[PDB]
Amino acid sequence: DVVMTQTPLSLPVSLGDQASISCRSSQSLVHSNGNTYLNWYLQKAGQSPKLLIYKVSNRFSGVPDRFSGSGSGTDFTLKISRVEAEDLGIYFCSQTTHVPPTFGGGTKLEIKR
Repeated sequence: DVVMTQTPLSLPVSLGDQASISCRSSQSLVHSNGNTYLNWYLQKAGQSPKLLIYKVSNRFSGVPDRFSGSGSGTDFTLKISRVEAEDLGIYFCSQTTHVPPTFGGGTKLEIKR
């Protein structure tokens, strides 16, 4: 199946810095029609699932411009302008190109000390 290199594992940043979660793939997640299939995820302690981007960069209806997704067909990253206190938590990503869909991710965004 298609592999996905998830990185980094941890992201000790400061409240105000920038972010860049990486989510690579073995092959291009581009379909014959030219459509891409990859989404991002974010979770806290025990709240409902959160979605920032569902299509490479396409943000969800409610996601501030602070969050941006981009990269090549074999590279996807979650960049954040200013990592605030709400951005903290756990991040993940997934693809909807192959079946079963391959899931991955786990970047721990915790503030340094």
